[PDB]
Amino acid sequence: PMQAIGSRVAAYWAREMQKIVFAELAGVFSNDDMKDNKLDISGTADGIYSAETF
Amino acid sequence: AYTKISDVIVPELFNPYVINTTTQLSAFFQSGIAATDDELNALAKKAGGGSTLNMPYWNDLDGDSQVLNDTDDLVPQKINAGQDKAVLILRGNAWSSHDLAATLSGSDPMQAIGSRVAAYWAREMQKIVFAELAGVFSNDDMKDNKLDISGTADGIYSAETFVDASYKLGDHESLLTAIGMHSATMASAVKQDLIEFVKDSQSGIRFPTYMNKRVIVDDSMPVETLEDGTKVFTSYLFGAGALGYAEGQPEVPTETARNALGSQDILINRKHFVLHPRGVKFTENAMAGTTPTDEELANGANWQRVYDPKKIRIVQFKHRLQA
Repeated sequence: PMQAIGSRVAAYWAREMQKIVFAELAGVFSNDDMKDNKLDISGTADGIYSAETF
Repeated sequence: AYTKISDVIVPELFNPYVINTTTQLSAFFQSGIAATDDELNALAKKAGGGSTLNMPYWNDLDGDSQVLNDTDDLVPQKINAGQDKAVLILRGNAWSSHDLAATLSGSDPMQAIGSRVAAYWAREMQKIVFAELAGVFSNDDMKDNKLDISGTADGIYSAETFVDASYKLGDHESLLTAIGMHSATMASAVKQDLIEFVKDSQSGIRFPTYMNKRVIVDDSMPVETLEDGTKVFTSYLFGAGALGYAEGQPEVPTETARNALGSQDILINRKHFVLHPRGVKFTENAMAGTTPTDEELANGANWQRVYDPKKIRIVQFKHRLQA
């Protein structure tokens, strides 16, 4: 199981990168006044995420 | 330094690769012409500040030249109106960054940096031609026969007004290939209509298709604002097959030079090319220069056509979006 243990470590670290990057954005980009010019909040009675708001 | 066929500067073995790579990678193509004939590679050779060149029409047009019965000989012969004067333009720049970008690409960019510049001039050609047509064709009363609108309170651009605008050339058909588009429009379309995604040219992947016309996505479109929510869009329809262009050539295509009191070096290109619809004639008025004119001044006003009506070949229609 050379290729086996290799697989395992591989998928492990993949998962690492995934989580760390996503949370990395999460707790930062939005909590600020700084980026606020980059965020569309909207919601508020309509918009479905289709074809337009995109 | 490094290998750097630019910083060891072999002007040979480089420049032709650059221009060819520009032609292939760019699109359009087609749509418009690719590798125009000898004629224009000749008039593209020794020339100077124009005006431009001629640039014949196509059809010899005869079929008069009447009964040869007894006594005329024949009348040798008729030709119609003429000229079709246009512009010859000149462009160029350096490269923005240092050798930073240049070999930051890598070690031996025999093909890399070339690909770079190629794609660059691709985008260039795109912008210049697009803004050019937009600046001229629409605004005058002379072209009016090629524009449709409707575009007040009812129409969605689907399946019908496309038919009308498509057949506004009543004689000629199956001459539509390219279609110019604004993003929002094709949004409405991919919502309602069947516009599908087809790997079509071979090889390579891929790009959208409405009907077997190739479509061309573009960012820049004139967009108005009328009262009451309305927004009117342009999205030219031509796909004539074609426009035309010829190369010419400056001298010193690429020059490697550096500086001293700072740490940099600079690459430069400065190519000439000749492109325009035929099509309307370019007059000389209200323009500084020269040459070329400008972007803006190459648009704002003052062009004049002679055919008139057919074999232009372009059309536009301003349609209400999907509401």
